[PDB]
Amino acid sequence: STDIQMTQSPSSLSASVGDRVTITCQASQDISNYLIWYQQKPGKAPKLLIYDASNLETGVPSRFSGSGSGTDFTFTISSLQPEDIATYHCQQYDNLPYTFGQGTKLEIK
Amino acid sequence: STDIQMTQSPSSLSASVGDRVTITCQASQDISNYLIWYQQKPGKAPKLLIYDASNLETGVPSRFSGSGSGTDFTFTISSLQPEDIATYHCQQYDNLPYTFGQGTKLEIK
Repeated sequence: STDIQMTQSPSSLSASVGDRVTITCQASQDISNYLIWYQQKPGKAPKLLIYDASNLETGVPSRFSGSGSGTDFTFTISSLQPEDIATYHCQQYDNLPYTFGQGTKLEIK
Repeated sequence: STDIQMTQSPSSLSASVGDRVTITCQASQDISNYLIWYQQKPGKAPKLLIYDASNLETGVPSRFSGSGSGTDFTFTISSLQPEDIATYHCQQYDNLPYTFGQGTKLEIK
């Protein structure tokens, strides 16, 4: 089996506080619902926000959400807050090696 | 929270080309061999180097190795090369949510 490639878009974006942020990831092969979205700030552990493509982890604000199943996935922050400024990554865990998208770095306009 | 906590050390280190580099990761509970080591450069997909604690992926040079089981793990670069400058993370995949160490940023000296 060839490694699963995750194509994540955009690589960077700028938006204003309150804005709706939309990030997509496409898997090169069908990974069912086995996708995680992580938030990563500089020098900190990547923090799991969503697992099983659409399930929110404990204590993660509900403005973070995921959808999709198979190959085409979408992550949304429905209102961007200052504390959400970070790089976000998708990761598939259908099959080792677990592989990541290239990341989307957010900044405030 | 019953999340598994990974304690990775050091948080940064400087070393010279050719030097041995040693990074450790402790899990808060027994995760058997379910530990991955990733290499991450700015603005790139984190790249899986070692899985099942000690197994290398394709194209990973022989200077990289991992060892350990249960709760204590070690990642070693036997002879640092320039292309090895990056932040390295451990990740347990025994149980969701998958959790990461705090990262080790490796610089030149």
